[PDB]
Amino acid sequence: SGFRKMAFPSGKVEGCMVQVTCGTTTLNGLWLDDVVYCPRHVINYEDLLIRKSNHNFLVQAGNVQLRVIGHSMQNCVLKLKVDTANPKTPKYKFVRIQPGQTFSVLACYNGSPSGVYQCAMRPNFTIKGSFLNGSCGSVGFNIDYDCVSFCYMHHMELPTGVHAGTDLEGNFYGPFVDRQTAQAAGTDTTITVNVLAWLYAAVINGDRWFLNRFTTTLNDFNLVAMKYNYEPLTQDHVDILGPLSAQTGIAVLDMCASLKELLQNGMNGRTILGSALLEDEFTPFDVVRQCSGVTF
Amino acid sequence: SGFRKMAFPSGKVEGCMVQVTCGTTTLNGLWLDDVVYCPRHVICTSEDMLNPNYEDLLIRKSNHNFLVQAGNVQLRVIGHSMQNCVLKLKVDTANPKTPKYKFVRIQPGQTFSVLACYNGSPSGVYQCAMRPNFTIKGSFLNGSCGSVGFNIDYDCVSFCYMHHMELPTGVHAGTDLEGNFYGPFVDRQTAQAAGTDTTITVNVLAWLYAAVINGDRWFLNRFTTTLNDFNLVAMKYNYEPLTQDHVDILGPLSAQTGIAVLDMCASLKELLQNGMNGRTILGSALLEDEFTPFDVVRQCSGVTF
Ligand SMILES: O=C(CN1C[C@@H](C(=O)Nc2cncc3ccccc23)c2cc(Cl)ccc2C1=O)NC1COC1
Ligand SMILES: [Cl-]
Repeated sequence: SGFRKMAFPSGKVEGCMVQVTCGTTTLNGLWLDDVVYCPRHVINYEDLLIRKSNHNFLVQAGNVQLRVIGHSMQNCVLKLKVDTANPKTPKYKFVRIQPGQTFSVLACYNGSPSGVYQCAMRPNFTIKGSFLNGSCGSVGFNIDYDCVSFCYMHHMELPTGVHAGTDLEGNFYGPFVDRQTAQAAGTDTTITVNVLAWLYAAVINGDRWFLNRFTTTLNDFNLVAMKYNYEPLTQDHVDILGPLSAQTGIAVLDMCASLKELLQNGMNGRTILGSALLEDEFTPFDVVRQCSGVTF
Repeated sequence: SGFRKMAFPSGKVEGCMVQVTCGTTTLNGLWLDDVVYCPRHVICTSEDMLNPNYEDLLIRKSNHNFLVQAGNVQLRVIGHSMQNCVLKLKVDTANPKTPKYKFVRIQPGQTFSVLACYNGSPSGVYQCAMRPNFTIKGSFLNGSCGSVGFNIDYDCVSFCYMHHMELPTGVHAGTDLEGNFYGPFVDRQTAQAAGTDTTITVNVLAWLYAAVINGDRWFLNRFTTTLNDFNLVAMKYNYEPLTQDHVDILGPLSAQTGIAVLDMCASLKELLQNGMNGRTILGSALLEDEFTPFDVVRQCSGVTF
């Protein structure tokens, strides 16, 4: 029993965090094999980069200074070739995630990890993280068996307190650029397939007060979802919720009628899994994984 | 900016998790130096759980009855002893991944990270608090026994909890790393229930200061309160009494924001009376009590927005 916002164990990522210094700027780097990946803003980026030499970049791994032997740029990420391969390099992949998918963040400062938390890529491509000055280069990831899938690298904070960054190939998530200019997050929406997954998790943990005898059509549900700034529910989302529907005996459109009733009426002083708001940062897979016992 | 329920990086603890098997039972163990610590109920059958005599069960065991697995390697047990509700298995190999550590017993209201494990393999990390009724609201399934709670301050891991059981309401009970339970619980399948739980007042106040630091002040008012009047009101909403120690502990946050503890206590009184009115505080519609005054100072900026 119990339902917490759970992050993946961060050990395999902690062994890759390094500190990168260029002039007066200091941020975090990801050391994988003989390459250190970090935001290019540590330094017209090609014009600034051509003026730099290898020794201008100071890389620190714990108490050891790594020697930079090369440097190149890939989109908004800087790749620093170092003399030493990381002996702690885990099995890994670089993957780009979609809005609604969740991941763990290892927040770092000066190449030292300070905390781990779980979050989701919002529909407006921002993340509601917890970052202070010096956190740039902190990374987001998932684990499949023994393989670490790196999906995010932190680059900046927007005026509303939300965060923007790139995949590990340097492509930003969202219409953002790496520079101090007028940038705002677009109007955000609720991740509908995730709220439904969390309502199934509540039923599994014995919370059924919100269930009703009714069903809805997919079109009627989406007409109500569009009114409450909820992301449209697709047939793919319904198919993905299939195993949870079979486990609890509540058809996806049956659960949509419960959510429609919660959107028009609220909770009435009641809570679901200890929350007074409808929670959208748990995917259908996170619910199955936490209510099964999958290890790494 | 931002405020999340953050756990400590779990790497130093992952390198200590092992699987302990005794007969048909399998649970998690903590391998530190040449000792593996695990719940003593690993020597029980489900039948023995009603009225177990642990000393009588333990004397019938020899070293080779305990199977310890660290990854793909089998550790050899060379000794065993009991300390309260924890079993200590002496192994022939010291853990090369042993971090700098201490065993600390925490008080209710204190927070810690939990590394949930099954078969000696870590599956997730989350942050939680020791409730006033000595239980934890964790997320644990069958096989999670022996999972541990900890804090990492500087580079030293402070082990404070080891998971032992789930109560009928779905909450969890366990011990410190010396085997002393938190709460009036026993490692018996006896009809025991968690006492009525209460809200950790000093933590809610800390979180209201964190909201002011991140630029939110809609809940403040022009009133103050006496400590006694605050406690007379808060106890009616099942809030833990606020002591002078709690007020002293909130001193640095009061100096940083310019809001006296008894003025913050007056906004809390009003929040309990009126509710939120469709508003949120740090993205929450409920008053959050699982962040200590120390956690707020650690996570939030030193400069108030
Ligand atoms: O009934 C039982 C079975 N069970 C075994 C074990 C125990 O509580 N294990 C577990 C730990 N953490 C989470 C769990 C989630 C689901 C199932 C077992 C869990 C135990 C240990 C001790 Cl020290 C005392 C009593 C018991 C005991 O009763 N417990 C719960 C109440 O609903 C299932
Ligand atoms: Cl304490």
